[PDB]
Amino acid sequence: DYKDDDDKLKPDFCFLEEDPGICRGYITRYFYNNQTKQCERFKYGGCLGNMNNFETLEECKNICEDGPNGF
Repeated sequence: DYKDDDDKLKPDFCFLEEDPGICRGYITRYFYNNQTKQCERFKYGGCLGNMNNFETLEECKNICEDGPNGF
């Protein structure tokens, strides 16, 4: 229902573990890893996968890190 309000409406999917997919294509993607509360470079399968699968760190940051409030 709705989104994780309160937390300045932040994308919970960002805190979602990294998910490359099935096809071990690997494309050096990025994801917000809670392990380091930041965007970490993780491999990316393709086909399947998940949400937390950015292509650029700044992209994973703008969405996750959400520097400029929104994004």
